[PDB]
Amino acid sequence: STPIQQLLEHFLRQLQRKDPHGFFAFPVTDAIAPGYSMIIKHPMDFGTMKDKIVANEYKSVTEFKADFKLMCDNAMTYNRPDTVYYKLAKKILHAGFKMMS
Ligand SMILES: CNc1cnn(C)c(=O)c1Cl
Repeated sequence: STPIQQLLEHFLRQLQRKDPHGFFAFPVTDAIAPGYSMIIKHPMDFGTMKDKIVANEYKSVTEFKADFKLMCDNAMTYNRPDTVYYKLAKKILHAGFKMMS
């Protein structure tokens, strides 16, 4: 692993700790979220992020942070503000960026 891959793995582990239920661990399926794929143009999740770190797809911390923000923004677009997914996405978006400094 390169220094960036080691850093991003550290950030990913710390971000996933903030989602103990694993709501963001895997891609959102159309079975759980009817018509999700039709509403959300660029889906993102922690699992996909791990696959991109392993494949060395992230060339900067800026790119990784963009994917994390995407994941949270998607949940805040699809879900209504009163839901657990929306509330967690908003919470981890701010906490995650703070953590990453
Ligand atoms: C499993 N997590 C889920 C399920 N449904 N929806 C709509 C979501 O946004 C998330 Cl993060």
